[PDB]
Amino acid sequence: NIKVVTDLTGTDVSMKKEINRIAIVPIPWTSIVYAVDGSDKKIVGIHPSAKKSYEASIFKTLAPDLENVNSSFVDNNFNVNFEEVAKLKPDVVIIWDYQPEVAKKLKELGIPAVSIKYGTLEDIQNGIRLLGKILDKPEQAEALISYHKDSEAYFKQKNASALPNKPKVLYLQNKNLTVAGNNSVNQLMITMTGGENAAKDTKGSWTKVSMEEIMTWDPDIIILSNFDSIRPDDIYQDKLEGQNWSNIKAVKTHRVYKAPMGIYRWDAPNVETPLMMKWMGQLIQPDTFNDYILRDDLKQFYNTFYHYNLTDSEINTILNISINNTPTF
Repeated sequence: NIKVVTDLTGTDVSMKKEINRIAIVPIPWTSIVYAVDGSDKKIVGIHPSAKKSYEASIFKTLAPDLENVNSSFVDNNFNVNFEEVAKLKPDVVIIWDYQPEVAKKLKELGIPAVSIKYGTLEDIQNGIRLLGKILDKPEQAEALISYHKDSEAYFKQKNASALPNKPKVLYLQNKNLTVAGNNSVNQLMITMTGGENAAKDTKGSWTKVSMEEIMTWDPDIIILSNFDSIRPDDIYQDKLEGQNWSNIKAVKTHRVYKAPMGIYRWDAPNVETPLMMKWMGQLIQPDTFNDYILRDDLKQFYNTFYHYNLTDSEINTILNISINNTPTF
């Protein structure tokens, strides 16, 4: 009746052999549990921000039943309501490595908890492997990990970061001049796909800068994040107070693009990150990344892992094809 799983902190956690009810504290991990199980059927608690994101994405179509899941058991500062979780009776709760006191209290309440980590693409893969053991879906978990590893190997072999004369790329978060800095995964993704980071010398993950700095950088390509409603026509038509984008190369050449969003936003590490890398590659170095069709790979991924066959309309929405005027996707 019992099994023991080792979590990402090296803690051995006892739980039922058959896990039927899972609660998830980390925001992106609701979509990741869904991906590993190929189903939302075992999910009984999610972060309220995970619910918010769910309502805004294709996730809502894939997993209509999550509409009625509990999202009250944890707040925005990741504080757990232990009374609520005890009522919910999950078989396991996914928590963060920095919450050992939560693990201990949950254990005292008879509720197993597994700790995961954040920051890297390896953390995603190790977390998936752990979920495979929890959910008894090791084949799907390893298929997802292999997919990520094969994608990583493909981009390492292409070695686009070694190319000369790379386009300068700015990852703009919002309407308030906040950009991806040199501690962000976004700058790593820009480098791996053969771009130069416009904000290379700006520290932090997301950092506010001046319009004057951006004018000086003069990026060739601008990617807009999904943290904010900002869209390309907001830049093209200078709708943003105190900002003049009109003389920037990316703006004059109409190379301002809204980042895609699948099951979760693609702006940080997630289960669909290899698809994001493929999108960026074809924007930044299309002559290098010319041996795949992103639309086909997206359809294949959704069919294989989610048993869902995307329509052309759904693909347009995910990849912002109309919004970005990128009809070749």
